[PDB]
Formats: sequence, structure tokens, C-alpha cells
Amino acid sequence: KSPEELKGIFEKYAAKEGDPNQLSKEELKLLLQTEFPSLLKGMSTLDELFEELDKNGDGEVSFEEFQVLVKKISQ
Repeated sequence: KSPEELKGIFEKYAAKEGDPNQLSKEELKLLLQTEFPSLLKGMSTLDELFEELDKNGDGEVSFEEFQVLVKKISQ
């Protein structure tokens, strides 16, 4: 609900896989599951998100690349 929670929430998940600033498909999935399951139904599918967010040569999301979604979530 709040930004503080969401923030920590992301980490609480990012902590699981990779650094606290690193996200994972399987991870985000869950998040997008509880966090915002509607964002999943959106035109941006999991893969779409994972791929969209993951804008590098490694294969992994991060708070930064993720914030792009948050902004779209809030804005």
C-alpha cells in the first residue's frame, strides 16, 4: 500500500535472489503476483517485463530497471 512497504517489499524479494538490488523472473512473478497481479494481465506479460526490465547482457532485473515499472505503476 505505502511506498515504504513496497520499497522494502521489493528488497525482501530481491534479497532472495541475487543482491537486494537484483530481481528475478521467478521472483518478480511472485511480487507482481501479490504486489500487483493486475500489472500481469496488462499488455506487459511476465516475459515482457523480465525482458523489458532486463535491459542488459546477463539476464536479471534490478530496483533501478524495476523502478521503471514502479513509475508506470504510480504514474
